[PDB]
Amino acid sequence: DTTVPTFSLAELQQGLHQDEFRRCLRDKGLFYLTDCGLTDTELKSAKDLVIDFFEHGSEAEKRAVTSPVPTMRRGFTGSMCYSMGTADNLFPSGDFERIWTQYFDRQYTASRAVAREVLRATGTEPDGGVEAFLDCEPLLRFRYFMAPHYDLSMVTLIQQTPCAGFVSLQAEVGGAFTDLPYRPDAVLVFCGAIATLVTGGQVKAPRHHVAAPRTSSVFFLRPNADFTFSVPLARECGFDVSLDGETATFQDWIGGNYVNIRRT
Amino acid sequence: DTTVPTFSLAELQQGLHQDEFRRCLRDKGLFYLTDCGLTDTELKSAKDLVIDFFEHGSEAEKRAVTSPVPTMRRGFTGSMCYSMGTADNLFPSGDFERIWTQYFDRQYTASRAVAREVLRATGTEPDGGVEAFLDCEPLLRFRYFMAPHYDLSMVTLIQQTPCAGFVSLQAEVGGAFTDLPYRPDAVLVFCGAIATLVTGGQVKAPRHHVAAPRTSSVFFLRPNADFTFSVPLARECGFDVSLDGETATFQDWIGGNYVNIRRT
Amino acid sequence: DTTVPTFSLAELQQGLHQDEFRRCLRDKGLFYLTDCGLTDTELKSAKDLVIDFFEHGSEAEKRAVTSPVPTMRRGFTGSMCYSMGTADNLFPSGDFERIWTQYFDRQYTASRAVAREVLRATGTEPDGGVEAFLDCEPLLRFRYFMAPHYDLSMVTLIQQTPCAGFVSLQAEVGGAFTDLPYRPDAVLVFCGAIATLVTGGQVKAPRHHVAAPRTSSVFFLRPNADFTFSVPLARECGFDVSLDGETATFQDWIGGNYVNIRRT
Ligand SMILES: [Fe+3]
Ligand SMILES: [Fe+3]
Ligand SMILES: [Fe+3]
Repeated sequence: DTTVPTFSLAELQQGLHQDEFRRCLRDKGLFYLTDCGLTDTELKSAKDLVIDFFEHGSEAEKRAVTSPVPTMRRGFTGSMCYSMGTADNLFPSGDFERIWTQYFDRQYTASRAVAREVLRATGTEPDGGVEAFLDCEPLLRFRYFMAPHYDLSMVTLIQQTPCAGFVSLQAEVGGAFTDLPYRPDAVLVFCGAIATLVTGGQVKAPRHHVAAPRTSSVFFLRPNADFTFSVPLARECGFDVSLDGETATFQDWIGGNYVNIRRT
Repeated sequence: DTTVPTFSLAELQQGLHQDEFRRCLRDKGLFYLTDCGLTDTELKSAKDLVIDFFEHGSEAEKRAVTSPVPTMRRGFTGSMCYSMGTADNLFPSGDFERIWTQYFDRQYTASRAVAREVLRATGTEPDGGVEAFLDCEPLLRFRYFMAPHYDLSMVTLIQQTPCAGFVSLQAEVGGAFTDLPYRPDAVLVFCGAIATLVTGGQVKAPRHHVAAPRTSSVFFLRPNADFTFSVPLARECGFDVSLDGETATFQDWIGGNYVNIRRT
Repeated sequence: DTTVPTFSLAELQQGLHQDEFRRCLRDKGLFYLTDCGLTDTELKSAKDLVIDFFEHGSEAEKRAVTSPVPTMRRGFTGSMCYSMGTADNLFPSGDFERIWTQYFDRQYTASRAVAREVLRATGTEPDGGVEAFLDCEPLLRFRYFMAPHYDLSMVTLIQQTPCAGFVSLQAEVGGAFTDLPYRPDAVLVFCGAIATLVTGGQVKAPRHHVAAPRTSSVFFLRPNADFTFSVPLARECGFDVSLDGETATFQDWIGGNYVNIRRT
């Protein structure tokens, strides 16, 4: 069955559907998530004020919220992007800041909450504990409009708005690329390679791609640099590590700059 | 003379053709290798049972031998790939496992044997000794069917089967790309950048590419993470290292994940 | 005003135009530089003897000045390249060596001199001091004839010769790509990400690209591996570092091999 499933976060938190969820994580590594605090209403408000900015902000206003290095980490990047994390943000105005701080907080809360359920369903206690693992280094990227890749996050949450009905996002499921359209009521979750790693290979990190024939909100839940894991265990589930020794950190593995995606 | 030469491994091991071999290594960095234990017969048997799998394995059978992260390190990857190393392998069946373990062992033995001859012909004693250097981290990748690159291996061994007579693989030789067709009786060896490094610049790592108008078996002989070398010597033969200090490891140089190829 | 400005190095060294220069560095991160010791006359002499080599050097002569790994770090690379740094160079002849050593020295002197002025205008004292910072690991690449990128240098100096009048190089300025043609009398300076980093975000690293419808001399002023910086400060100006701890080195950040450019 190559259906992309949907889970209620609330139901998962109540201990329901645990075998289904575990099988989804192992066999597919993607699902829609409902009842997680992330509404089309709220997306709508953040989306409107950032589109207003992209459409109608002077370039002086844009330059004030442009980083001096064009990394798409914070602020505006000209298809146009707006990026945020938990600090060091660049905001065009008081109203924008209120709306986007709130939006970011809800995405971060939902992402930590579903990651907690991924860890619980797989029996996983990260080295250093669950809450230090989840208090991490997220990145939110909003785009206004691929070669297939997998994400290097723990999980990635994706909200979309639809086209005037072309479906750009596709993921591999049961060995075929499958449409992943917008859902009013739901966020799309992709498991990333860090889920695979931390859980000892119990979670798939699916390949996906964004096709050209919209907007996308992508939240990457990314571990801290000092996230530590077992090297021989990494080797058991397909990681081609060049790491001496029995344990390593995320920094050891990926290097000194975050890397969000990888191709085969 | 831009011919790609052929050497008998047995003859090399008997101390013959040493000046020719050394000049080949320095000026070309590629050659066919005969008398190394690698036969079209044996390729044929491994090739048949993996093609049978690619052709006729259910997707359930394929999923069982698919890694949760799509790294093409172990198991099946869908042009289709099957990958192996010395441990943590994923095998579709008892018969497959017997055949491919044997095939892998012969490739690993041939690769270590020609690397030993590369080191001997160049007077090279790796830090830590020859046998610890060669007891390493190989990767075998079988493909069923480029931008030019060089390999980052010590050596790479390549077996091919021919097309129904187009020649896909080409390498730079004397400043032109030259066809490298299948040879019944021989394996194709490319020297990689680690040969250049370990030998102090006595071995070329040739650029090559796979052209679109078949199958390929590619064995990468890759050093351990703790392989140690001299930084100033690396600088003398063209390595643009950013390494503080007088010595470094392969992990220091390449990072926490193996990197098998590099472009200019 | 999206003009690419021009500064006299001599005037900058006399303390003139400091507010203009600072605003250029912050808002644009590129400028032409006159009065820096870099003449079309001198370019002409180095260019003629390397073109003579590219045109009329036998392949045996080319192989003698070809590195065994094709990294484009030193010597000849076949559009054709010739590369140099402060040592370990490969020169085709006595006359070539005299001319190119001199040319390299003038480029290195000009690059250090404008970097010194970037640091002074921004109030910047690198950890370890200015002169240890500038006594670094430059790379000169001459090409005989893109996806947009930024440079990871401190500064990059670019001399060009014109086409028979197409303008290949373009950079983002005030949110549009702008032609950067040859100037007889001037060198083009791009600030790189290390300028952004060392100065605490006071310098832009502009995106740029080389368009297909000539020659280019590109000098990268690149820090030493042990160049040390503040991690939280790196985070403040857009660097998406995965670095544990309060300070880090360039090697920590970029890895064991120099990386000269980066895309978004
Ligand atoms: Fe993705
Ligand atoms: Fe290759
Ligand atoms: Fe550049």
